[PDB]
Amino acid sequence: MTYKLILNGKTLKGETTTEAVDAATAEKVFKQYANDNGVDGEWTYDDATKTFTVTE
Repeated sequence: MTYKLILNGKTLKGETTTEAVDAATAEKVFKQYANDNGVDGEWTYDDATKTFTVTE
């Protein structure tokens, strides 16, 4: 299943997607990706659109 991430950091902004079997797996890879790119914010997840968001 395709999941999306909306990045609204101070420095990195945009959207990316990933394929994952479920939501906890997609949250795992999105968190590592955010952390590798120095983004550190509040997170939300909406299962009706399969979209994560991180805001700094």
